[PDB]
Amino acid sequence: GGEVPIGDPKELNGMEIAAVYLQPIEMEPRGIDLAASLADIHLEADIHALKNNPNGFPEGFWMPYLTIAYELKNTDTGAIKRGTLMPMVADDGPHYGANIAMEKDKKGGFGVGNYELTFYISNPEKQGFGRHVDEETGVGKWFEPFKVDYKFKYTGTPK
Amino acid sequence: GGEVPIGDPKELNGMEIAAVYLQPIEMEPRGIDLAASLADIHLEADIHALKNNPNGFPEGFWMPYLTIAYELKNTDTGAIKRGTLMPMVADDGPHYGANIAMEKDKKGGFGVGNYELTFYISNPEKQGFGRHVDEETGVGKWFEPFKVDYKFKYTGTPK
Ligand SMILES: [Cu+2]
Ligand SMILES: [Cu+2]
Repeated sequence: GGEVPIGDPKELNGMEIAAVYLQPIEMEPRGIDLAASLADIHLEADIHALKNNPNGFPEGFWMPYLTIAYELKNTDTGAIKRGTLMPMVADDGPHYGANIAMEKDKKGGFGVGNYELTFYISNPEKQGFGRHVDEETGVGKWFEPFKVDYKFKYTGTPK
Repeated sequence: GGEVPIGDPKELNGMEIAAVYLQPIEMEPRGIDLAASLADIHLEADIHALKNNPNGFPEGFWMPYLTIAYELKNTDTGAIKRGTLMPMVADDGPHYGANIAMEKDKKGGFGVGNYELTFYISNPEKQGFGRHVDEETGVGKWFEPFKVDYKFKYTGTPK
């Protein structure tokens, strides 16, 4: 393995939205995220433009400036935690991600088991990103905030 | 209208950096930039990854989360103005831009003539953008702040 897919990707609002996890990843700038040593997985959202995206993004481009909150629930134990993914880059391109404590989680209940993952996604305007709205070069309005849901079995840190 | 290219594009720091100007463009959300009614041009920086970008960006992808300031100098009159370009999207894709008063600027001296344009560019870390630095998927350091220079003749608002 190396990279473990979470559920099936969704296509909505002119974007493909997939979720994957890796082993914990050391990040810079130092302190921008939970330390790899204190985590068990690195959760990623992969979000790219589809064909005929309605907001001016060419097919395949990364969708930047999104706000992505997450909710991770172990449905066996009831354990719930929430956070936000941050924009970042790996050698294979930009994405949104976060290091997450699972077995290391202090309240516990985030071990091996069945999970529900929710991403809550809001458009780039929230982060100061503009749209041309003239007749010749303008683009359509952005989507309203929305959620996408996945189910997956967590088997431990990929190795 | 139509786009007027400014000088020659430059290749540095994993990126191609080009400049163009168009007619003023109304921007949304309203108030995010100078009103089209008060400008003479809309200045764009078009910045995309080169091959083998050292920070992991695929060739041709837009370079996001950059901090970009401009300085425009009329070399005939000596007038200098400065400002920031903001991230935004048009029908052809994401870019950095700003509506700019030229003939309309009440200070005067920003009329038709010979100009030098400088972009001052700082890396995404300054805006909270992260990088993987693990052995498997990690990428190298970002560039230090830099400038790029162009010379062009401003012929008036594009027609
Ligand atoms: Cu990541
Ligand atoms: Cu623009």
